[PDB]
Amino acid sequence: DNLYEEIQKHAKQYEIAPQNAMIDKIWKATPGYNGRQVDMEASYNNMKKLKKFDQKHLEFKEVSPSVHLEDLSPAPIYRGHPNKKMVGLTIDDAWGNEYLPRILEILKKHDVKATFFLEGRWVKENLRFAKMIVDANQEVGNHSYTHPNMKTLSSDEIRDQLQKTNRMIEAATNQKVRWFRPPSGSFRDEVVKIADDFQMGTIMWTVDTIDWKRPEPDVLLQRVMRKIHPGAIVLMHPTSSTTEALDTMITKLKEQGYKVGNITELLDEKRV
Repeated sequence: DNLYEEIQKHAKQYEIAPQNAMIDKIWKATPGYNGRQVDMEASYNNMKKLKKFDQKHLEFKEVSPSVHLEDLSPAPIYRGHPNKKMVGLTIDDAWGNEYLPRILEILKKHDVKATFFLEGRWVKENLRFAKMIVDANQEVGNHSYTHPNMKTLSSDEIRDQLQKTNRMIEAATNQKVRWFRPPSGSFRDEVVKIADDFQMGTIMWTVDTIDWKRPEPDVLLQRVMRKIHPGAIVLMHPTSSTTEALDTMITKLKEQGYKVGNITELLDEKRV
């Protein structure tokens, strides 16, 4: 059997079916994830010179799922797909400007993006720091205007909180707001549905650093590595604990085999 036949014989072993988006009973709205099939031409070209089959040199064509995140009814997203070897980094930003430049340097050093959920009043009062985030090519989301408990707010107040914040973000950053996150994780269905009326998904998380309690950096780091999993969304703030731990955290996440990125990248159906 020549090399081409050897690659053919291994094709089904490396095939993966696409996985559909769905609303999990516990984790709620979950994106789909592409499958893959062996690309015969690219794989052969990768193994031609050494004349031997090596699964590390396989290349693939991707296969899209049939049900997508945007097909689902309005529902919060806690996680990326549980088979996608990627973690999403998120930072809720309404204070702590003194750590923002260093956090952006750490992200640049690792060539990773994070989603910064911005409070509307913070943006209004700190336009130059909001621009600093987007000039670093980071993406921004909506974290309400004044950080209320949105579960107990009237429908009117929810709508006003979301709309005021989008108007403020879009003027400071010139980017479209795709993602909203409720302050303190407090919400009800009406919050998710109103956010959907503004073309925003609602983004919760699966791993909370609890960095606002000022944990020792190695305690924060060990908490994250213990709880992390494929598709995890990590919640941080601009704090000394996060700033002192973030560099090693990203290194250790990559050493574990995880891609690291922002929410848009995490929820993408493309394979890692």
